[PDB]
Amino acid sequence: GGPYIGIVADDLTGSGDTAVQFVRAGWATQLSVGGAEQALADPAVRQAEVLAVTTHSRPLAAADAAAVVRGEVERLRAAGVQRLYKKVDSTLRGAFKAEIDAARLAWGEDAIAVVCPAFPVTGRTVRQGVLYVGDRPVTETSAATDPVTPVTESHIPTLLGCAQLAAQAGETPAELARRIAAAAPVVVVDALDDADVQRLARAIGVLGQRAVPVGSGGLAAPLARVWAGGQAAGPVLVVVTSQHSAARQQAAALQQAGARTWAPTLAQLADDRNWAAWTAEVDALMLLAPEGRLAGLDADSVARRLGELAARLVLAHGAAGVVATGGDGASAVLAALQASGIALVDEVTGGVPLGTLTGGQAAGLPVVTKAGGFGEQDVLIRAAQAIRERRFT
Ligand SMILES: [Cl-]
Repeated sequence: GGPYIGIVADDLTGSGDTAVQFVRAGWATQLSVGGAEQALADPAVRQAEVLAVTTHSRPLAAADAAAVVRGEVERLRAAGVQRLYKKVDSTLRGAFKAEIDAARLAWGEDAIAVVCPAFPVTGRTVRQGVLYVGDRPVTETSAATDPVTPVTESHIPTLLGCAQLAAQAGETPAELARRIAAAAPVVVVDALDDADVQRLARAIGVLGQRAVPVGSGGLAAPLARVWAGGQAAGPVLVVVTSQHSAARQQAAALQQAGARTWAPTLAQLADDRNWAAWTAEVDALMLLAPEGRLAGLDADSVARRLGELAARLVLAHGAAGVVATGGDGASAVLAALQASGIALVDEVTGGVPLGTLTGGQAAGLPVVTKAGGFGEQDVLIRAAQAIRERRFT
């Protein structure tokens, strides 16, 4: 409750663009067309999870720019904000170093400014610490002669007087996080693509409150998602009843990715002792249907049964959400939880909707449903991640 994330942007366009990315990840987000004071006095900030402000400081001189930035960062911290994102130009225009030092110092003594202004979908990347626009350093482009605030140094570590890192080939977020901490208090991190940006955002998540990302629009949605994921509780439960090959391939992929999987035979599925032993034994869990029907029962007995067990697990142990494919499975899971329907929120991808259960014993639980034959191989992985990386209120 109350403001959790503060976004400080140096111009109006950037503030609005970054803020909508948080809205799109489920965060209740408030935007000031000026500074934060106005916003924080209002009792409507009790409501808001994310507060975005503009310092209108991009064309200002260093000491004036620094001044406005330190004052807003103080107000946000005073107000209970626990994550800070500083939104800058992808192409470095502004009192870049001045604002970064002022922000980091105001945030905390142990604060780390993690600087990566990449925005890959618009062609900005960070390469051995250099801000590239397409295939050239930014100082070889029009911005070296921006009428208002030219750019005169492309190598961000030189600009800031700091260290520089790049994720290694197969590096994990946790491994990357260790190296950023070692490079405190200010470090530039490379990124060529969204995958690189997401890895960095995850590392930043691992580092928690002390980690102050400094980025452009490229870092916005990844941070919205990672910080939302930190609020997910319990495993995502995935129930796969389809015998469509697409679903079996999708299940195989989710298992490959580390989901703990119950894959019983027809005989085991009808044996409550087998269920009991698996549940005792056990960020995703998967129940995988065998082909056919349970001995002595219904043509729909396998899905009905998986639905009932999934519901038992959600109520007894808890879950961050449920993903069900295909339609047979989704119907069985909702029926077992006595859900009337799904209040829609958004989607994983078109045809794979995300909502919350309405009615019944698990009202509010995030749910994703999908037809058995639908989607690419990674779609259940993506579905589970979608649940985790959305803020629900
Ligand atoms: Cl199905």
